[PDB]
Amino acid sequence: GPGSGTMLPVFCVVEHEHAEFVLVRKDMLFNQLIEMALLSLGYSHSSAAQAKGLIQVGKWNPVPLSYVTDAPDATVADMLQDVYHVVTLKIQL
Amino acid sequence: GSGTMLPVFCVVEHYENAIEYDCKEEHAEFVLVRKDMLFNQLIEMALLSLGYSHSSAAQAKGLIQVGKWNPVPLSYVTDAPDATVADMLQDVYHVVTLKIQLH
Amino acid sequence: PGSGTMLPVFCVVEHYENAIEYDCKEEHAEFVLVRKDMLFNQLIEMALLSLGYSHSSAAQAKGLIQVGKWNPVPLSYVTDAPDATVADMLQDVYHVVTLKIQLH
Amino acid sequence: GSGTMLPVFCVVEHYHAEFVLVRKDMLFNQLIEMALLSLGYSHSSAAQAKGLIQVGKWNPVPLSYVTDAPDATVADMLQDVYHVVTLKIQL
Repeated sequence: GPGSGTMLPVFCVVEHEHAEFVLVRKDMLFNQLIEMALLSLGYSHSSAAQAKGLIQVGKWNPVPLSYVTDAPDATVADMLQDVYHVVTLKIQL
Repeated sequence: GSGTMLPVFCVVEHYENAIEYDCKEEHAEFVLVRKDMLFNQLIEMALLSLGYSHSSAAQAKGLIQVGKWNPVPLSYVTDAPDATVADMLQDVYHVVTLKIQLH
Repeated sequence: PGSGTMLPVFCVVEHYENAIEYDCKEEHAEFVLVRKDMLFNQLIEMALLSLGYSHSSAAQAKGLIQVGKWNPVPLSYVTDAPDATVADMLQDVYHVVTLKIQLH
Repeated sequence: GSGTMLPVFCVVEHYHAEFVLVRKDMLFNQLIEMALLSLGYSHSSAAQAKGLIQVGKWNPVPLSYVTDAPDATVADMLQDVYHVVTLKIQL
């Protein structure tokens, strides 16, 4: 079933607008998701590190990624395997 | 069309007192709710549909959960008092769990 | 429960509204809850019954199943397992499938 | 706007499936060729190529079962279901 591979698609909207799917490694830490998405788009290490990111399910209010889970070791797969197709990552440089 | 109803997966937790011990019971089931019902009344509608007394809702807490994310209060989902069930749940009903605790 | 005993199935029921004046091809779309452990080959009839249709029309109806916007296909194409349940076949996909039912 | 790409969970069968991004507005009848190129196969490989698409736990069905509309796009057919289907490509 989809997602059983190594990557998950995450829809990203980057403003500073540009909206686009990015493939992210499932086994990487969820708390690094914003940085990883931006690095995939060619943003510098320092630009990726300083961005503001909110995650949105469907039409719900976007929230900080820290609202999603308290576990420092949560992976992208842990949090997104079941919901990647309805989430939007809203990133502000 | 797309119908008048949307499915919502609900888990109702309530304590049942035996004699020498208590049980934290969990009853999980899908409920159909009207798309046009106000979202902030989801807890009341769910309980009614699951067969709970009207009075149980006035002693209930509820959190809504997407996938395996931390559950959050309904008020965290939207600031709009007039948001409907369809507004908030049409695109995500299959990944949400409504977790209700009866006191 | 843990997973519940019911599963939602989205149905679109087509029927001609008996009018002496003219033919109206009505489509009624609605979700219905059915037992997870019901046999998949019972789904059309039981979906109709659970939606409130009479036994007569639930018995003579013809069904197709549609993934997203794909061409609908007969239910026979879903599985060759004679004892497959509704849960077996639809647990993972009920939110993208439409049961297209044509009444007699 | 809504992105130009769509993820498709693809595998070329032999004897692991992975997501590939493909252009949404491209014809559905070009999907196999697009997926093949993204997976490291040549234009030539697409010539004889056939696809089976698997929905959840269902029997896989030939890609041809999906639509009889020559102008259907990848988005038309896959936007709503790319998270529950696997494209299996047969060379």
